Amino acid sequence: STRRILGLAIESQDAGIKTITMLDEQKEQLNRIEEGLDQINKDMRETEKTLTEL
Repeated sequence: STRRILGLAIESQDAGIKTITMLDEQKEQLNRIEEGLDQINKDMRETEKTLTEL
């Protein structure tokens, strides 16, 4: 079964790589979201302020 164990270890490594690739892809997406939030709070900051001058 060492041959099977070896085959599986090799396949598991590719799985680890896909996993890491998926998180990295998940990271950029979170980056887009977070800053995306930082864009809304901007308007939402002065918006309540513009109301004040109304």
